[PDB]
Amino acid sequence: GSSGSSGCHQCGEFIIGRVIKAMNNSWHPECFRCDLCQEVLADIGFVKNAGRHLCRPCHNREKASGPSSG
Ligand SMILES: [Zn+2]
Ligand SMILES: [Zn+2]
Repeated sequence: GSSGSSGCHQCGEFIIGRVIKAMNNSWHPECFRCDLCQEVLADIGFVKNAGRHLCRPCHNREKASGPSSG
């Protein structure tokens, strides 16, 4: 049949206690980290970009539109 209801995608292990819902999936409070700084995006939150989980800080630095804008 099936094993577990909500398991982490990062590592895979089953989450017990705190389940971080993101990218339409369950993850751990330590697994779900940024893709540029690997910062826990459980409480601080995350930002979906280019199919990657980033933190306001980074995401902002990346998305940051060039300084030269006509
Ligand atoms: Zn995990
Ligand atoms: Zn980051």
